[PDB]
Amino acid sequence: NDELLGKVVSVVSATERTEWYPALVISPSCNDDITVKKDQCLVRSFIDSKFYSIARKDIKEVDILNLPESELSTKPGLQKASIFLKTRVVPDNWKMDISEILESSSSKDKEKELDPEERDNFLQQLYKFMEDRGTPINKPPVLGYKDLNLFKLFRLVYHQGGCDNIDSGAVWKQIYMDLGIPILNSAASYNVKTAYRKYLYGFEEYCRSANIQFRTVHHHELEHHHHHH
Repeated sequence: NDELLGKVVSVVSATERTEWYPALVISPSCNDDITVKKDQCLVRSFIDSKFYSIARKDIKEVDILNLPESELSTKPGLQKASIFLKTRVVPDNWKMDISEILESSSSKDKEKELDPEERDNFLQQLYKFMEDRGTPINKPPVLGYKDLNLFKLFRLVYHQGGCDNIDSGAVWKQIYMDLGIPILNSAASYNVKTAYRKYLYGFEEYCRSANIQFRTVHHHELEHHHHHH
């Protein structure tokens, strides 16, 4: 059923396929202390361990919410999975207050074409996933004393080719500037880099590793603007 998609999988209790605990296949680049070996995968258990390295032999991928509720409800790990997943891995079913996420997030009613529905989805997914990885939103997206439109920064960076494609501090500056937040000084360059790197690092890592973010912007050798030296 493909574990490697970065979805929820069953991590069994080594021998018991009966009792297992679901986890999410994630990038081991999110965890510096755990490191992945070729036979193992990096899974985040929403129910138990936030980062653990387990061999793919002990991992049987499954769509937890696809399984019968009688099965789920009898095994707490499977049940909570059903609960946890329905609110963060399925399209319509993603629900958290979009206004708690930013402020209001302008999700009142939508502008087609001009506004990407992906924004709301992304904010929602990131907020859910932020909490379950042990690096939750302890501070809301505000940057430079004002509301930080998280998806704008994502879109902006993505428009620069992606953060994997960002080599210049000028870009972090430019993305921060596009939000309309006063760049002030280099501390704000720090701010924006920190923001993207803590809030979006998971999706970033996955996005850049699975080749989603990649544009001609960073497909060059020489620059048109020689860097200040």
